[PDB]
Amino acid sequence: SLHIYNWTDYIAPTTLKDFTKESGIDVSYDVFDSNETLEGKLVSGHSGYDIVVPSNNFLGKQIQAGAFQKLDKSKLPNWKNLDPALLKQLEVSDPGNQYAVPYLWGTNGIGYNVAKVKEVLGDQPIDSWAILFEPENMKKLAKCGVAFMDSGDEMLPAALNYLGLDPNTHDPKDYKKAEEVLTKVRPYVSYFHSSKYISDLANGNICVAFGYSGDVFQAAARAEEAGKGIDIQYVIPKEGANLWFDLMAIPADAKAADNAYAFIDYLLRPEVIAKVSDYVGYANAIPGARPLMDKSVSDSEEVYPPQAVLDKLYVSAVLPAKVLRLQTRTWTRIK
Repeated sequence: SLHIYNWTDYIAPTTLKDFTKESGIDVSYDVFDSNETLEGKLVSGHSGYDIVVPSNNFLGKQIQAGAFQKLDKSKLPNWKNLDPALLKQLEVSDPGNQYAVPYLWGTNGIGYNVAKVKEVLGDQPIDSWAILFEPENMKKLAKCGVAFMDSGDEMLPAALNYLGLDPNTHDPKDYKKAEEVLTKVRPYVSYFHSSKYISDLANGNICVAFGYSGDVFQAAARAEEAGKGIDIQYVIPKEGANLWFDLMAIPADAKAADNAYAFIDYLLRPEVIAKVSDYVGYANAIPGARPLMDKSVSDSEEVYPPQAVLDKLYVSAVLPAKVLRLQTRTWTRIK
């Protein structure tokens, strides 16, 4: 048996069935919708999981905390399937990539109901964080429903970047500026939640959301399958946005490590990770998977962004505890 703690909506419907059928390893699969939730479960050091899937910045802090056991790469024959350039980018969080294996990666941005936003805002381009961070826009959108993430790590750096400030800043003066932006639009935010926004966008309960790329794409697909003419779109705003990577790691106290290795090695296979990306709308770190993927996914400049776009994006830094406390206190006052 194998216990996995992963993000919501982050796997294909038959990925687990296919693995179990091929390996004879059964899976207990639990989900969370925010890094803060996972971090909560790891802080104890007894979160009895064999695989967990933190983002790059959280992974860095958890490695410093000794949350994970070092990878025995001999039990990952498929490691050589990984993009070396991407592995190098993650070494900032995991020097020598000793603890974690890239899984999926993507951006945050704005997901929105085209018709409903046009109705409240007219025929203007939806291409700025201003849509969510200016009261002039939000006071109008409020009535049709708006979702923000339940996460300081997401919202504060986004607001900072919108203001032209360093999303990874250590400066309390900057955090107070970001706080002000967020507090001013809070009355218009329907709710803070990091997964509810998918079904809400799909069925029209909300018109706009702060969202992750693939999540928004899943919502748009559900909306098409619904057959009610709902058009959901994802936008990486002109001010740029977060570029993040999710990675699988094995808790230090894991009971079934060998089973964890089998699972991860299975996911490093091009045809397996292709099916996942095809379903969830997120890029993977396996160059061999591209030729096998749906062109609708691989040829999207929002799933796989070109250099002109990647240049506007910020990667979340592994921050000192002092700044993370600042971030937390600021978010609580807002939330």
